[PDB]
Amino acid sequence: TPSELALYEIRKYQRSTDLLISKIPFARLVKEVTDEFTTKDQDLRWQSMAIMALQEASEAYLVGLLEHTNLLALHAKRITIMKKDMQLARRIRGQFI
DNA sequence: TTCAATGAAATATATATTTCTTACTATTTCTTTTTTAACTTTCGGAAATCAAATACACTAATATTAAAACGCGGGGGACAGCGCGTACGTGCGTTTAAGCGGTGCTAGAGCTGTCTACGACCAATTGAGCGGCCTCGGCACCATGTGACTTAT
Repeated sequence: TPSELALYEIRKYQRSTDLLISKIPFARLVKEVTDEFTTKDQDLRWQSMAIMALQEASEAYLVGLLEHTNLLALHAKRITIMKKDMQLARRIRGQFI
């Protein structure tokens, strides 16, 4: 049954504590974003521990948002998180908006 | 009978296992020198009393009056069951880019010496505003000297 494997990997990710997004692509993403903010005279410089810090905060925020979306999904009688549910979570928590 | 084959016991040896020993390294502790906290007066300014004296928010009493509570009904909406369907999950199969380890190198972080330069603090001048006093010019009044006129010597 798909539910058995799904719940098994839910268990392993409930007691998992590793990063889930690829390090080199994430570093490139923040790299190119902060070059986008920059003037043409220079280029910024970054450090690995800063990269881990930003990624850690990013996924803290993401896990909070996703669990709130799951709670909205339970409210809406649907086990599927959908576009309107995610919109509602973003609005209600209303950070930097 | 005499000799040969076999069995039993002691012994020598091979082997595997355990323990001692030793090398290497990481951890803990002793030692010396350096920063950073610690102890001592000092003085000024903040903070703890003491006496007013004036806003200030209940607590009383009371009518109009808007607001709130009870009751019956009805039509709207929440809820539930059945049914068609699809969109997300899965099952494999490749293949793609992530992860890790070396390679260089150059832009850039970090500590130090130095000079310049803002800036806090203090001193003194200046401007501005408000009266207050001084000073000069002006009507009301009496005082005054001279000309005109008259009289008698």
